Amino acid sequence: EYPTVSEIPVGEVRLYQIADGVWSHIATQSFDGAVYPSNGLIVRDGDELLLIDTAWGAKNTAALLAEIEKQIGLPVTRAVSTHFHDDRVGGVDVLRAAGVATYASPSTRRLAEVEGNEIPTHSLEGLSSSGDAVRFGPVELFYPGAAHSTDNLVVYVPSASVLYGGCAIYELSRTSAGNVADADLAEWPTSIERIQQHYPEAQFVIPGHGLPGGLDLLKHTTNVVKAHTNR
Ligand SMILES: CCn1c(S)nnc1-c1nn(C)c(C)c1Cl
Ligand SMILES: [Zn+2]
Ligand SMILES: [Zn+2]
Ligand SMILES: [Zn+2]
Repeated sequence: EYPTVSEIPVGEVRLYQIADGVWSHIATQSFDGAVYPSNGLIVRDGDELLLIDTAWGAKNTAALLAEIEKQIGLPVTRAVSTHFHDDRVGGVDVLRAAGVATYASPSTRRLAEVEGNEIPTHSLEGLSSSGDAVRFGPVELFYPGAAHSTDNLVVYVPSASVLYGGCAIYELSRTSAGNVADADLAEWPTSIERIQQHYPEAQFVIPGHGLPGGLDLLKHTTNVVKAHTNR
């Protein structure tokens, strides 16, 4: 029942309820003539919503807000971007204009600025060292170390046992490495093991792109990254 590129028309977003008060959002974008799906997270925060990641661009992100407004009807007050690339921060301006408080680590904000990307407004302290965790309302934010990017965060929802791995975790269908331009291939397995050690109770694991699974996605990702490293 998870949405695929198949049932997502250009510029639209689908929502998927994972657990009580936790959804993913799914959008699509084209590059080099192929079409890629992309996930973020929505976490209910009392009578407000916490958003994890944009929907990969201004158009998609305005569609995301409109779909949330339609289907959940609680205000998005805060968003966290889990790394600096455009599939995670593209649309920050749209969120900012809609009165959403946008957040990221100083690591991410720095890299976004270097990249000439949109820059989340607010800074998340206490995540600069590998293994650092901070609470952010109904989630914990964890910096497991460099992996897909040097700044990548993961997000755990303790009430629902949902681990959102973002782009540091691969879906099972991906059996070769994706975009690694800014990756730390050397540290990526170590970083995944920190995630394993910190959230061994996770029941649902959501990759940045494609299908949810369980903690098997961590070892899966390790296998893929190691195979790439040894090319
Ligand atoms: C969506 C995959 N991706 C991730 S993960 N980080 N960066 C990307 C990315 N690759 N390309 C071609 C674009 C436009 C983006 Cl964003
Ligand atoms: Zn990326
Ligand atoms: Zn603010
Ligand atoms: Zn991504």
